[PDB]
Amino acid sequence: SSGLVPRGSMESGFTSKDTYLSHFNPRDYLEKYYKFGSRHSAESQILKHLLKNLFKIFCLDGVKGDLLIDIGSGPTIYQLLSACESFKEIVVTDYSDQNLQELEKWLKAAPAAFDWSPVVTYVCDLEGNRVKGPEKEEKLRQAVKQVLKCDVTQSQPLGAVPLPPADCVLSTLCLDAACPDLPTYCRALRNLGSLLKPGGFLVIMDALKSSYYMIGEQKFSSLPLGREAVEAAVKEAGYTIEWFEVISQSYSSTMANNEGLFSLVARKL
Ligand SMILES: Cc1nn(C[C@](C)(O)C(=O)N2CCN(c3cccc4cnccc34)CC2)cc1-c1ccccc1
Repeated sequence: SSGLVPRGSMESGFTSKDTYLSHFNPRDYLEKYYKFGSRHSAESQILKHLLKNLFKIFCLDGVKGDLLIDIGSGPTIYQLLSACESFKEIVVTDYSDQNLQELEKWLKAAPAAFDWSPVVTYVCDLEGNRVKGPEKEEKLRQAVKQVLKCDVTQSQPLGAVPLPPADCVLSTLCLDAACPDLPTYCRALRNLGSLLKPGGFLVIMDALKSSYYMIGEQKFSSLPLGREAVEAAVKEAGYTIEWFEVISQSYSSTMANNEGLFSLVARKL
């Protein structure tokens, strides 16, 4: 559709999930959003905000437990660096098979995997320089017990895979790209609840008011949600919000039309 409309959206109005299998490149996305050609870019500022928020949630607040399931990880691992200090076991999941290939290369420490070292050092500094980068990466690698296929739009997001009830379900920068509408968004929060213990933690971080995002020239849909619609959907899905933060920092105009980002910690009712 020549960029007139997002990829895989001509017929339905929103990028169909199989576009994440046929027309999606994790390496290109990683280079664009997590490897920086210049300092103090909007992408770098957003990543530092996410990292300080994850550090605050997992290391300063009471978000601790046995199992954490990361839903819609993408090809990234920055969102698990601080979580590995408070959770014994981490299960990482994604819809995209090429994202899963990217995570398994990182898990094996394959030379062809994306290099997360500068981000790891950054988290080590936040945490008090208790350890250096390599010791921090090895701890996270040992904490990641399973790499699974997921689909937030299904009532059993992880299929037949058996798992104990989780203490936390984390989802960063996934739901705006996976849910075509507010009813799907609410159903997806309910589907995630099925993986969670009663009183378990739900941690969500995503963009606000974004109808699309770019990976170079490739455009993908995003559910344009404001902060009120996110709170109403989280409350309707069966959770009580403990804290909710909105930041005005947005991605570069050539990468997305978001109007900030939100972070929330909720508990299953
Ligand atoms: C930055 C940024 N990074 N990303 C994450 C990214 C590249 O979209 C991704 O790899 N994802 C999430 C979607 N995901 C999925 C897609 C279809 C269905 C899924 C069913 N279950 C689970 C996951 C599903 C597959 C992994 C989004 C932004 C961003 C978003 C809005 C505005 C501005 C920036």
